[PDB]
Amino acid sequence: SVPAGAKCRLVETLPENMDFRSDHLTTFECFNEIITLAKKYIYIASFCCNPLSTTRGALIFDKLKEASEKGIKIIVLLDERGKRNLGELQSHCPDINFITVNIDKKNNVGLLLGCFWVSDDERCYVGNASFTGGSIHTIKTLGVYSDYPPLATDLRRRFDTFKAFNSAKNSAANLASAAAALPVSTAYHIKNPIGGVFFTDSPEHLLGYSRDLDTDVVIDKLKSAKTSIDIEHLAIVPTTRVDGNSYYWPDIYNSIIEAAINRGVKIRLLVGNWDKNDVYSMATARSLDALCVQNDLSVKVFTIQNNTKLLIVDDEYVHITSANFDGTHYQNHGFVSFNSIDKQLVSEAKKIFERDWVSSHSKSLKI
Amino acid sequence: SVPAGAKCRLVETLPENMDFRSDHLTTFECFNEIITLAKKYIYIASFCCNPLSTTRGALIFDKLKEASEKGIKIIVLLDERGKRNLGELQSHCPDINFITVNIDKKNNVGLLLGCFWVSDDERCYVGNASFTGGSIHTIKTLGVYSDYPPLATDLRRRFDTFKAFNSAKNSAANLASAAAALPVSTAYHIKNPIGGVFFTDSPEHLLGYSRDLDTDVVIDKLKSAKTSIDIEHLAIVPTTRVDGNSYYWPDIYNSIIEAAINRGVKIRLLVGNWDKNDVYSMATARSLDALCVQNDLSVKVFTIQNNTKLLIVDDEYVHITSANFDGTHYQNHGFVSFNSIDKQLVSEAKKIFERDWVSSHSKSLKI
Ligand SMILES: O=C(NN1C(=O)[C@@H]2[C@@H]3C=C[C@@H]([C@H]4C[C@@H]34)[C@@H]2C1=O)c1ccc(C(F)(F)F)cc1
Repeated sequence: SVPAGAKCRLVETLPENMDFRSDHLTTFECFNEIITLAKKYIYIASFCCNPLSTTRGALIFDKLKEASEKGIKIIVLLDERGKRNLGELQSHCPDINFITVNIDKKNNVGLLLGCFWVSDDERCYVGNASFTGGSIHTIKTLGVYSDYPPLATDLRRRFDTFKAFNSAKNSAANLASAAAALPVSTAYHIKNPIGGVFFTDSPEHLLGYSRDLDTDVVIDKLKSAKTSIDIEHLAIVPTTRVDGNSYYWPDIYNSIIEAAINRGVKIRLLVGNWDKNDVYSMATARSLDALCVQNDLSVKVFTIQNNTKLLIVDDEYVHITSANFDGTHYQNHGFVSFNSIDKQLVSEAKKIFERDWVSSHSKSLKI
Repeated sequence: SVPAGAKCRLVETLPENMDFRSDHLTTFECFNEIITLAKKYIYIASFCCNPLSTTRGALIFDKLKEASEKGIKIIVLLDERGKRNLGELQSHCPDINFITVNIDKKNNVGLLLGCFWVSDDERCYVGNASFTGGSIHTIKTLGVYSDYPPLATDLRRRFDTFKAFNSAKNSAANLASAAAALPVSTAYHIKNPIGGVFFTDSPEHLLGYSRDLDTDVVIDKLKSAKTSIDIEHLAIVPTTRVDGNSYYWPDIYNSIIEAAINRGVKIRLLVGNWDKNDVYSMATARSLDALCVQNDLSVKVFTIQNNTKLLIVDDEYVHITSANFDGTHYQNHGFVSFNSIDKQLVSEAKKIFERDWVSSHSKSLKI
């Protein structure tokens, strides 16, 4: 019988100089566990790789180095734009396979975030802690750890898809022939979750015929919200800038406002500070402020380094990812999002949002 | 051979105390022509009927009264909410058939605007001049007159649909049986225009299987705009208030911003003033203002009484209607919109927008 919640527990980076506390497994403890228990492989994917920037990051890197010397197959996927550290990394760990990835050779916009560890087809982390010293030690992050092999194995299948986009030797990133020669498979999805858990995926051109596009799942859940929407992301601005040209994409932004105005949903947005000289973020803040007057919309801002990407709907659905709710991300970037409708796990996430909401690092939107 | 433009010419109400001038047929001249030439019927549809409020309105009413006494079948459709004047109207013209209409007995939101005259299946006016003294004399309006029978006859078919919703005697407004027993037909549409002209229709539940929903045509044209978008409407606010409850509907609002930010379209919005205490209109103005900074978006406001509803895209498409670009209208109200891609007619409309844009009644958006 499948265990409800698929053996998932929350994982946090709660830096010493911030006021957040919890009993959850820390990112540092979690990565140490995955490395300690590994017998065949450890596969890691994130945008940047920079473990040596903090004390705990370098400790994790040493344990990983030691594993690679005992015969563990260690593969680290990073985006071709996070490749500056590469020589430093390869000199530290000559037995680890560092692979740079370009998932968007057509337009050079899409980036690999993935942000997960999987090991031995039995254990995995997924969330928003990159393989950097900051995400392991000094930056607030949120993720999920599971030792349920069916779920871990499903996450490794995302690693198979991303590894195909290696920057070398015309296979699936430099050849459209063997890029269709990779079955982009998933065992679980929103129509067939495992113990209440499933992964959603991005972008659409890597989706294949069986995976769920995270854009569609997220927007549907926002539009289904009957009571409450809690979001902790870096920004909700319907505009992003790419190539020095602004790009308007209001799909999520509209879904939130629609829930508030048309359906009466209580919404709490905890988002990052913005540049007062960025007219598109000032304008967005001013509009959010006006909605706070006449609706049950509330907005608070943080200035701490914080990678948390969390969405909770109606206390029945939790979504934790590495992507930010904006158009550059949901139209282009390579990442995998954690979805669960397990009531217990959702309650733990809600307990984390309530904490962050009243933290001293969260200040009510003032305009 | 079908005459290009389908014999259409613009029609205007240019009040004496405003600075607008043109050589176009006036609403007063136009209505006098339709009445003078009528041999079988005159069918009129608008929200309110109140001719006696101005000198020219009452003159039109006298000519209409005189026609009804010579044997012309005169039918005037008005919404059940414009029925206060009815006793005054029926005492003035006992031989005119005044019919009140409720197109939305299900929810009591949708209103009849129609706003057109058709006569003898040969002549018609369509635009935003209601059958009121104000629209005929003291309020700026814009419309189209044609004496091309194929086009007039197509407009009369809209009158057939609306007349079915009479508030009396369970047929198509109080019975779902004989409401499906009315063929909702059109001869022309966007896929089959007559001389470059076609009508679009609203709302969707009166649409039948062959008419175009105005929402879809308008949004498609905005999304197709390659160069320019010129709009003169009463408001572009993505929120409207119905039943003392606000309703968010950003579809058109988004299409405009998308054209400006993503596609570089030069946009000029000439809209009505707003209540400074209406937070949703203040917020909308503030956002439009921010877009004026970084884009080729320009906004001017008028305070005159002005019913003009005009959209021009790329100097290749003109759209003149009685509905305002908002969600209450495009989801609920009964109206017919004039569409033309005739280059000559579009140039005349563009000449009118350029005039209004630099009129002294048009003041640049100041926030
Ligand atoms: O979203 C609204 N305004 N608004 C945009 O359209 C965005 C675009 C324009 C400026 C910035 C960014 C460039 C993108 C954003 C902004 O704040 C808004 C929503 C609801 C209401 C109402 F109060 F009516 F309910 C009014 C306004």
